[PDB]
Amino acid sequence: AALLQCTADTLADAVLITTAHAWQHQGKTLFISRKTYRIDGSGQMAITVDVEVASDTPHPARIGLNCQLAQVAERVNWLGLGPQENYPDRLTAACFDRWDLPLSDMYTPYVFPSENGLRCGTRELNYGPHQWRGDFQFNISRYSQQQLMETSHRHLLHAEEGTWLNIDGFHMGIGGDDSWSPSVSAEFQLSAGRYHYQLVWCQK
Amino acid sequence: RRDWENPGVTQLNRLAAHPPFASWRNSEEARTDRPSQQLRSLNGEWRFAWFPAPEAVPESWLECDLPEADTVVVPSNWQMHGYDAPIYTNVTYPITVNPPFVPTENPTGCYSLTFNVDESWLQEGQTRIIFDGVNSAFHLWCNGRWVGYGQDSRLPSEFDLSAFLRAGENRLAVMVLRWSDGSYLEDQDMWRMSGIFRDVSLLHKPTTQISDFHVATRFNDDFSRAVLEAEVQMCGELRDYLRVTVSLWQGETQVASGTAPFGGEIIDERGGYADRVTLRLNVENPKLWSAEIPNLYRAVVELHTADGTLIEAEACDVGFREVRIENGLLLLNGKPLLIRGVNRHEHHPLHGQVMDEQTMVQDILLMKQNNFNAVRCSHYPNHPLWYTLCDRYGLYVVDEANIETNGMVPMNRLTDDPRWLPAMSERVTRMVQRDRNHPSVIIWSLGNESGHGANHDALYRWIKSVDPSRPVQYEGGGADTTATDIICPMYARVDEDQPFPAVPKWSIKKWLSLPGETRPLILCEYAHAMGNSLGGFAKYWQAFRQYPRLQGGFVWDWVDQSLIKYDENGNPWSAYGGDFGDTPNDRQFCMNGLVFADRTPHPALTEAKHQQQFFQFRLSGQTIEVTSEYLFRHSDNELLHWMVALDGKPLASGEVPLDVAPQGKQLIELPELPQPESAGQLWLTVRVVQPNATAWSEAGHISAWQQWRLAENLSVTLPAASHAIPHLTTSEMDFCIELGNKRWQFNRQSGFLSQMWIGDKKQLLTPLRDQFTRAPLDNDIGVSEATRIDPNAWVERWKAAGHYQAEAALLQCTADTLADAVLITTAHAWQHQGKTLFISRKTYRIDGSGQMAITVDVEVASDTPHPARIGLNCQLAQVAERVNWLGLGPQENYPDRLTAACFDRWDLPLSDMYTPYVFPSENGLRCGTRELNYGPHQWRGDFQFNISRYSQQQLMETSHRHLLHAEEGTWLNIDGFHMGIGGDDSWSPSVSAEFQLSAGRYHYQLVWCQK
Ligand SMILES: CC(C)S[C@@H]1O[C@H](CO)[C@H](O)[C@H](O)[C@H]1O
Ligand SMILES: CC(C)S[C@@H]1O[C@H](CO)[C@H](O)[C@H](O)[C@H]1O
Ligand SMILES: [Mg+2]
Ligand SMILES: [Mg+2]
Ligand SMILES: [Mg+2]
Ligand code: NA
Ligand code: NA
Ligand code: NA
Ligand code: NA
Ligand code: NA
Ligand code: NA
Repeated sequence: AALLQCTADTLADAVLITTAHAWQHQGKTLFISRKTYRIDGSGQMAITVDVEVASDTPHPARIGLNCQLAQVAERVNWLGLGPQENYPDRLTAACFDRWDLPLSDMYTPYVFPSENGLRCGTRELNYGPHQWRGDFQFNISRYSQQQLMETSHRHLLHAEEGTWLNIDGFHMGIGGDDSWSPSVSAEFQLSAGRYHYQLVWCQK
Repeated sequence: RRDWENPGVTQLNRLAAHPPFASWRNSEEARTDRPSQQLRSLNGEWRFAWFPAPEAVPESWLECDLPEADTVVVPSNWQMHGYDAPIYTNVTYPITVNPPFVPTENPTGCYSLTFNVDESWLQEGQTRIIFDGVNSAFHLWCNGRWVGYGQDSRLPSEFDLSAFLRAGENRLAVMVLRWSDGSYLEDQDMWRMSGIFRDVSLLHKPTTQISDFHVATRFNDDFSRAVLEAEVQMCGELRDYLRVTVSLWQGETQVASGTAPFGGEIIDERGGYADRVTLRLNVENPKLWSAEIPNLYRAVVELHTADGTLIEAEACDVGFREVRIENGLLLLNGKPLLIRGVNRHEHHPLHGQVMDEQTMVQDILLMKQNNFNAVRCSHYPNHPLWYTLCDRYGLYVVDEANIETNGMVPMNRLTDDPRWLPAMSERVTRMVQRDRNHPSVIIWSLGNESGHGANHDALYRWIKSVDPSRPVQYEGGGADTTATDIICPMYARVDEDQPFPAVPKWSIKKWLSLPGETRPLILCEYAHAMGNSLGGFAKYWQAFRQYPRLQGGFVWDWVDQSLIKYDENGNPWSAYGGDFGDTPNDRQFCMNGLVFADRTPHPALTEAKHQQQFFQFRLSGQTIEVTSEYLFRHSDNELLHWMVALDGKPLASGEVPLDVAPQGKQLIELPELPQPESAGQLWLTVRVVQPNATAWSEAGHISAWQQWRLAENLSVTLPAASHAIPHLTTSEMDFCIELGNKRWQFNRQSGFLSQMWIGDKKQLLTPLRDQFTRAPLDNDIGVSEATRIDPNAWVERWKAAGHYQAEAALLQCTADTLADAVLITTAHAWQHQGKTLFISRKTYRIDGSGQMAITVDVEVASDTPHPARIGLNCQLAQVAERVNWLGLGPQENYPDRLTAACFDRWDLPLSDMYTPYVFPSENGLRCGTRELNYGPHQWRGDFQFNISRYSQQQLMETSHRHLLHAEEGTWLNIDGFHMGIGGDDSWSPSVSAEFQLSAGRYHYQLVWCQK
């Protein structure tokens, strides 16, 4: 990320932080992310994200945010598609309802490790003291995308401190018509160019 | 007798049908197709009188001109002369259904003519008169004596007047009935008119004459050899001395000829035809006819004596082509066709159903220029000249019998009834007898919308037996009956099934593979172009290209059937059903064309041209792959032009000669490119241009195009620090923002931007407000009507849900001053009867730069019908001359109808941003727009827009374009999203799901900045 702008403003009943970032590679701008974080008197933080993706870069795997939480809670509760892992082109079996599972169940132990455990069409997610609201897809677990990507076998995965949360506005299909040539269908590729999403983060 | 109320009598004393004759008495004239002194036109001024019923016609009329008659032009439709009203009804018959009777009040046209006949014509030979088209039935008298009667409004009726004429002056009397039992088989969806509407002529033939002739052409496997066979029949006295000679010419060169006395081969135990003979000519490497290269030869048939004295000659254009269905595919000269067709009715806004050469030529040229290669004579045999033009300019034709009994219950009531077979049979047989020698006719059709009856099966088999050279098709009864060689549905969808009982309309892709099915599929009608339509057109093309057995289709239809009427100011205006007092009527359903009545294009036309292109393209790095869809010709009148532009700014362009074989490819390597000196999206646009003029196109004609996005450079450079900061003034009723000479006012009671100033000049006539509806298109209304609502129609869903009546309730309106800007926040709910339909949350950020940034986030209740659009609208105080945008264009384009439009910088007069559909509706949208300029205003973002002098309200309350009146200022509709327009049909919801606004949550943002 290359910071482009970072400002803070005081509102009648809130504080407004505006940011803008660029991700580049060898001088090419791949993505631009513009956000606002509005913190009001109720303790709620409303994050608005507007992203641009260069039309000529390969459509990205996802459009979201991530962070490592200090908290390690026992359960995961959400209002969205479940209870099992589901992806945009693999979610017809999942039902929209209130789901509550132990944390470990939010991780799928594929022998060869990868991105996993996403849940789509979620409107509310609760973990420990935290609560996220909006319309997003998410995964939660003790393994970072970095570790998963670097470990060839599930038995060698190690829980990291805390919990990794990947909350996405958009996520690419997983495909599978075959596993030797690109199989994700156009309609599940993130090729819109401009994407918008919003999340509210709060406590309890 | 009341012959017009008896389907057992369709003519009295009428001569047999045959192919076009001219009775030349000079071979060279026949060869060159020059006018024949033996074929005279009687078109021109005639005498005419109108009566309410046949019983009111005075007998004196038979021998003497009625003083009260008028002199009028013939051919003509009398309704077009104001004698009575033309009637527009679609399915329901214009008369009480009570076959075979017609109303007692039956408008009767009494036509007459006094003309001269040369003595030479009567000293020898036979003089007949020919009525190419009389609607719907008539009796004929000559010199006061009764001659005969005829039915079938769309085929010539011929009568021998040899015994009735005298040298010098003679008087014809023709009593034309508007309604007859033939009207039961004439229920096509078009204006119901009457009169002597096709040519009238006199033909002189010798007593001993060529009475008929049939030309057939067969070939070897690869079409490098052919055999032309001509069967010729004679009437008159057989003499051993008679001979027939058939010669074939290519240009001025005679390539083959054969001569024989009459006397055909043995046919059965009783012998053969002594009055016939068939000549067979070999043709090596014939030049084949196709719509791509309509090569023609001339066959001349001479009847003469052995000593060589000519008796008479006939002749026709011959096109060497084979039509056959094999292994499921319709082949032409052994290659599979891809029909880029259109249905075309014979319609003229001024002249009604009378057709003229100039109009026909204009139609053919526009069709070809727009990539059509075929036409269906919906739904009757056409004026004879039509076939000659299609043979010479090159179009595949479906010739269709004049049989349509749509308004019967059930549809096949008459067609399954044997008492109706005879009337039906002549409508089929007489067509074939007349048109079987035209190369352009490649398929025969049994008629239209008359269910499926046993009569159809009989006639299907008759044609197969008499003319094996052309497939036979018929859609009635489910489009795949035993009476069709082609699955030829009307309005079947690409992917969606419509499982109607008894006559389902399956998805075309699914239809081909039904168990046991093997035929090709070509839609007889699809993409109903009524008003703002052709949404989903590209969907059909993609499928036709991917499935071999999907061989295309015929769009419905070519031209709007509107008629001219004149206002109080004598200003002509376009009229539709009901405008002539006709009732019941089908209102705007008579207007479904790609072009307006005067042949001006509707926007859908370009979508069709683009989808029907004959060259396909692919882009790989710097290589462009061009593939030809021509089956027979090389691209020998084509060059490729390419242009690279950065956000509309030209950067580079070139041309490359195209040399592609039919169905071949060519790879063109593009030049290394300079770099764009700045941020933006680079786009590549290519076009195929024909440098040379052709018989149907001008030099420089653009036949195909395509664009792609190349590199894009995202803008990351921060603008410049503005040195001014806007100021907010708060009052009880408003929030006002001032930035030097500019001001913006937000009303606190409404929650909207109510006024804007540049100096002291107010910019708005109406506040900027959200808009979620549109003035309904014809496809949104479908067959719904006030007196009979169709609750499933989109318009009725929206109406019932209150979308049109919804009122905005303000939820919130606040003002915040930022460091360098003022921030207005609002929220509104649109409710109806207690239900919240939509919620709009917005922010307006105004900074030192004078730009107003608007963000919009809308929630739409999942249970309310998906809205027509999600946008804003306002009435601007300014009226400017031009409209300039960076987006899709230049013509009107919608989400499901935008493939033809290209992304570039466009600039047009404001009036061209309005599409004048006869029945007004939302129109003129342009999509994928990043910048819009109008007067001192500039809007940037990624939206769809329309701009004009008419509000959506006016458009929806005005039923005829001529009654529209420019409002003050300019109405601007800017949409973050807009629903598709549909058009698979105009009677049931046809907007595909992917083009419906069903996301639930929508986000868009715009920046408005001015001078
Ligand atoms: C309105 C439908 C019930 S019938 C529909 O009407 C159309 C109107 O242009 C065309 O005439 C079609 O051929 C006919 O099938
Ligand atoms: C004579 C050519 C047009 S086709 C010619 O017809 C022959 C029968 O006459 C045979 O069928 C040959 O195989 C065929 O090539
Ligand atoms: Mg009759
Ligand atoms: Mg009909
Ligand atoms: Mg395109
Ligand atoms: Na891995
Ligand atoms: Na095909
Ligand atoms: Na009506
Ligand atoms: Na119609
Ligand atoms: Na060329
Ligand atoms: Na209207």
